[PDB]
Amino acid sequence: MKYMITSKGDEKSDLLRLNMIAGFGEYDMEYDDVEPEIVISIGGDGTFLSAFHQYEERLDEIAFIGIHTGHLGFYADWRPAEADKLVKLLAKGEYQKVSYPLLKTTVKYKEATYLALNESTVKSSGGPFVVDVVINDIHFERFRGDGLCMSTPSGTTAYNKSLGGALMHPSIEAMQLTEMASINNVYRTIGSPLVFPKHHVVSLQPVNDKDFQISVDHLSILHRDVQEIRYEVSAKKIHFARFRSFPFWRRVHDSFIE
Amino acid sequence: MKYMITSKGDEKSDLLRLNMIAGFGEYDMEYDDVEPEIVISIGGDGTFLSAFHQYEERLDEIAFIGIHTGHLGFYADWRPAEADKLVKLLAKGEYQKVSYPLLKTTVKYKEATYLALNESTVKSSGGPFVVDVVINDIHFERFRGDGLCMSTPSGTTAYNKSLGGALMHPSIEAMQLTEMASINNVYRTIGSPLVFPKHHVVSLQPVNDKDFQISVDHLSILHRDVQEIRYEVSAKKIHFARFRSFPFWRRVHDSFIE
Amino acid sequence: MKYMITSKGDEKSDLLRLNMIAGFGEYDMEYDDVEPEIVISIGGDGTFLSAFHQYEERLDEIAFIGIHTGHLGFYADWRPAEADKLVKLLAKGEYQKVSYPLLKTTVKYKEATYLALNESTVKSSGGPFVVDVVINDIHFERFRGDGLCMSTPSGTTAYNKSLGGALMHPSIEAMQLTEMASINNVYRTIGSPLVFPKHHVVSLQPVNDKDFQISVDHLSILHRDVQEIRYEVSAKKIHFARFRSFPFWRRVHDSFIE
Amino acid sequence: MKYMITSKGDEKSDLLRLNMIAGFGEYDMEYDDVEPEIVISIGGDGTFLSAFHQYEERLDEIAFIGIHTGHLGFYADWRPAEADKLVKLLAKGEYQKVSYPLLKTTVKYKEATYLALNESTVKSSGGPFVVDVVINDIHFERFRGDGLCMSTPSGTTAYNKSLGGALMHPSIEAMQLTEMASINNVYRTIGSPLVFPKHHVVSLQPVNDKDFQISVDHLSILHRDVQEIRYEVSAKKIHFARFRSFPFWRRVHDSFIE
Ligand SMILES: Nc1ncnc2c1ncn2[C@@H]1OC[C@@H](O)[C@H]1O
Ligand SMILES: Nc1ncnc2c1ncn2[C@@H]1OC[C@@H](O)[C@H]1O
Ligand SMILES: Nc1ncnc2c1ncn2[C@@H]1OC[C@@H](O)[C@H]1O
Ligand SMILES: Nc1ncnc2c1ncn2[C@@H]1OC[C@@H](O)[C@H]1O
Ligand SMILES: Nc1ncnc2c1ncn2[C@@H]1OC[C@@H](O)[C@H]1O
Ligand SMILES: Nc1ncnc2c1ncn2[C@@H]1OC[C@@H](O)[C@H]1O
Ligand SMILES: Nc1ncnc2c1ncn2[C@@H]1OC[C@@H](O)[C@H]1O
Ligand SMILES: Nc1ncnc2c1ncn2[C@@H]1OC[C@@H](O)[C@H]1O
Repeated sequence: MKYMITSKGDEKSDLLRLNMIAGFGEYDMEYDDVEPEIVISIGGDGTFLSAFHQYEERLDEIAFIGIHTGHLGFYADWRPAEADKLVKLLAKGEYQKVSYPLLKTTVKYKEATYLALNESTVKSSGGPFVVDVVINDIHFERFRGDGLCMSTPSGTTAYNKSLGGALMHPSIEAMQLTEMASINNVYRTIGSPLVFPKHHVVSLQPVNDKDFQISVDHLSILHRDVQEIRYEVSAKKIHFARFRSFPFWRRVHDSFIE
Repeated sequence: MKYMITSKGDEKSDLLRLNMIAGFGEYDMEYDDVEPEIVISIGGDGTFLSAFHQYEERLDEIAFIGIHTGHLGFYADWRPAEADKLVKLLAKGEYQKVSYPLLKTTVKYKEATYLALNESTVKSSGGPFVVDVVINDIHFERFRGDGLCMSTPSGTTAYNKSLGGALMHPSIEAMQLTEMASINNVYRTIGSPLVFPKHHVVSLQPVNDKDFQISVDHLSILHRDVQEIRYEVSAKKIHFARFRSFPFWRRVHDSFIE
Repeated sequence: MKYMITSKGDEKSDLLRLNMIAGFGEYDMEYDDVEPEIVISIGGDGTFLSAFHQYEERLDEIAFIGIHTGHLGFYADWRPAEADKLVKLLAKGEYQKVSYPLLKTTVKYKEATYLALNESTVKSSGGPFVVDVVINDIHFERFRGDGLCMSTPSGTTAYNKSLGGALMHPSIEAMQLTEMASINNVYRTIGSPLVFPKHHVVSLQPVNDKDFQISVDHLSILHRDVQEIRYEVSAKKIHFARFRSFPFWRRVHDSFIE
Repeated sequence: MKYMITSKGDEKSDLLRLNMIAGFGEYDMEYDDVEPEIVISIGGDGTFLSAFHQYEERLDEIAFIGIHTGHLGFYADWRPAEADKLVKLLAKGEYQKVSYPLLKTTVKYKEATYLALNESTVKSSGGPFVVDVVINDIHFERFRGDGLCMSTPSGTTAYNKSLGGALMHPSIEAMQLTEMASINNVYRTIGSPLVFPKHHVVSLQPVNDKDFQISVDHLSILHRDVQEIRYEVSAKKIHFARFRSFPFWRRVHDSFIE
């Protein structure tokens, strides 16, 4: 099977990458960074995010694996000490696949679409920032404040969490909208995070300023002459390789509790 | 078809009930409050909650309808002026059914099970209140504070909202756990609301005190010699009659925005 | 000087109490638990709270000292290992006094007044709980929800913190009001904690139910036939003995950060 | 007395400015926009903020007045219909002065100091944003997130409120620090807003990136090669003219409740 390995690029991560490549050489595995079937990321959740976006055009063809060389990650999630064990299992094909939902972002000026694994955010570009929030064609609120964040389920433990959003098991096909410092006095928003199912479309439309900072995961991205930003749960999913039981709620506990 | 009508019991609600009964008399509808197929509640969301619990042993056989004689409700949701129109549609059978998820609560001392339409909460009974929170058999956190709230999707606009939880579209089969004033210093909890899918079981277990106040919707309910409280999304659903499009997000907007 | 020592009553605390009494016997110090000039509390913040309320009728005459036999406390704040050192300093009189503000609570049915070192809270007694909040004679809000908390500055790190209140340096003569799960839809409150200076009077008045649970620190206290609860910063202060610099913000860091 | 009048610059505000100038012409009042003793601002709180910063070099010599031509403001606070009445009172000298605390911001690369009437904020410039928070020379926390906000008491109803801070009566000489989306997992902050008294110094120091967006009220202000940002309650105060009783808590009620 074709595989590739990305590294965060520190000594630890690079050496482990080389050891894994060497270990893969003892089996019928070929290093292909153009059309891999298996993408191994070595570092942290940030490195994994790069790996996802490196290979988002071939998501249906790829199984992802994350190895943390620092503290536990939500995507990266395997210990370096177990890397020798994963070489064998991967080469022997002794693994299932689990899929997490993704977020589709559409930006209309022409249209550009993006996939987020964690979230997409909209901000300005100079203070607030006024947008009309439209849900399935019906105007829901006029938001004034710092920005808005639309998160996938696995992204709920990242930015969404810091903004007060709910943590959502990634088996739920949904997206979550959170507010960043909304003004409430004109001027009224819901306050609460909102959780939308598949096929719901949330649209953001400008009121005065048309120039926004739009993020997708770690990428951002000042958008000029924007007419609309559209969110919905993607038809596409990211596939992980597993291996062993490491439940989402254990990862939450291990990351935030103890 | 067998139907019944509950009233909040003010002049407005009682008179409208009598008018509807009279209106139902012009069709082939019989008033049966023992085995109704249609349960109409006239008043507010509180009245609807009573109606649900009045008839929870026959949920699979019943379609519910809410009429608000005061301000808009989430369950009660039809205007009094449209009551004549619903008599006809109901009697002619020109309506579909929509189903919302429910919350199953199990209390072990023997076991007692309950269904919540909004939420179930656990409190003490004397300050805090220490419970071990166990998710699918694995200890997640030791909670110390005022209490905990487990909410259905349609319940997310009630108590759950006041506690900082996310608002969840009721097409999502999930439950949401929120904290009430948790101590964080011993003593660590997640803080964030947690959203669980079907088949996840959240268990609360006592640390010292075994005497809790346990609520299910408007009912509560000091429980003595408790060993465990178990939560999961129920296999059972409440069925509403509809009629016309009145989207959840419109009801949210209409209730909280304008 | 007359002194007394309260103990949390575990082996650790009792043995240290006896050792301190023995150590005080080597100086001109007499054990008087009726009219002490120095009150030493050995245990935690909870034990200190008992000590304060044991001796609140003689606050102007007493200097308090807290020794933690477990983890660091905000009032209790000295290590057991430094107990021998405090015996000498106390007996030699090598110490200044620092004063923290207190909260006066007045309950009118006749009137009863109380002093809080941490906070006073009002709850029901059966769900919510509706009160009119009146600030300096002008109606401010109708609160509906779980309850309200009025905190002193040193109390801001306790219940007030769990409810989302600001942490306030205890050199500021102020009180802070926080909400517990307020309904916002009728029904509107400020949401934000409110910080009042000396001479501001906040009054809570019943709307329907007149039977409340009223807490003062660890004491509570179901109040029957209540007409009004009044809050203001007390003219009275608690005096601590010091000794050495242990800044409030260090105690905050040491308790909540690392 | 020398006076000047700033206008938000819409038809309403300009016409009222001209009418007031004409009205002032009937008394011994001279229009001086260089060295006024009275600064009248006509528009909203935003216009008032401009007026304050226009004249911050002569704060000890000036009494400010705000007139709202739209909805009620916290600084602007008089109705247009009462403008004729204020002309007379001002010209007759039938008014007291009330003072609110200000925030001093010091930025060290050389030093630059600023006065804020509402708040000063620090952000990046590219995501987070890591700063060491030092309180009175002792390291308090390493903050990672979107930014930080330091607010005066009258500023607590603005940005500070949207970030979850407490509302503080402006008779209290204090400043309030709030967090914007802090990461908590490395990586720990207090969470709670912090309220500091006069003479406390809060310092922000860079960890990696030295290029910040620094705001003072409506001004911002990308700062290059920054070593430190220092906050403390200013020795200087803004003086308002009054006139009549319009209590802070009434303004809060009138702005946010009803
Ligand atoms: N899905 C996720 N859940 C929690 N933390 C995440 C995350 N993705 C990235 N991060 C963390 O965000 C800041 C970086 O330190 C990275 O580890
Ligand atoms: N203030 C903040 N708090 C938490 N996470 C943040 C954050 N800013 C960016 N991220 C995370 O860093 C990787 C992105 O996907 C986003 O989730
Ligand atoms: N699902 C729900 N969503 C929002 N509000 C609800 C609700 N159920 C009951 N209430 C309201 O809770 C307090 C009562 O006034 C009732 O209207
Ligand atoms: N403090 C509070 N805030 C909001 N809703 C509350 C509440 N206490 C009870 N309820 C709602 O009243 C009907 C119950 O189902 C619950 O949702
Ligand atoms: N002023 C205060 N600040 C922080 N924690 C406090 C406190 N008073 C009591 N406690 C803690 O509240 C629960 C107990 O564990 C006690 O230590
Ligand atoms: N839910 C809660 N969270 C934090 N502190 C609490 C609490 N309930 C009581 N206390 C504290 O315990 C001692 C009291 O003074 C109060 O501050
Ligand atoms: N001190 C304050 N309190 C409340 N709102 C304020 C304020 N200063 C400016 N604004 C409002 O912030 C956004 C603008 O609309 C302005 O009215
Ligand atoms: N997201 C936000 N929410 C509330 N107020 C804000 C805000 N951004 C800027 N301001 C206010 O606009 C005038 C500034 O002083 C600040 O208080």
